[PDB]
Amino acid sequence: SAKGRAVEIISDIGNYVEETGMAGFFATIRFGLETRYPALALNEFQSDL
RNA sequence: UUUUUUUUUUUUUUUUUUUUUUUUUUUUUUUUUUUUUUUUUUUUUUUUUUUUUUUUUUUUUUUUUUUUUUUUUUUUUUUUUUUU
Repeated sequence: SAKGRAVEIISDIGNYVEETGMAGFFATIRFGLETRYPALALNEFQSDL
């Protein structure tokens, strides 16, 4: 549907609001899991994976 | 969050050549001449029964062992702090 000025501002703010308070998990995903490093498969990370 | 750039400027008709000139009948050879019946051998002559052996004599029950003896709850950690 069409978005008014208030709704557009609210959605733009919610862009920042999303995934708040969970920086540890998403940082773990993005950095440790993605960006595949030869040090990942090291037999002390399999349970964490 | 965002901070640049993002019209155009040339060329682009044509000019040659492009009929033909030779040759292109024929001339040999092309019947036949030998040989072509037959003459040996071609029955048979040994051997060809048989002569051993062929029952049996051992052994053949059994003698062990065969319950059990431990251990077997628990004692950590486990929200969040950036940017966008």
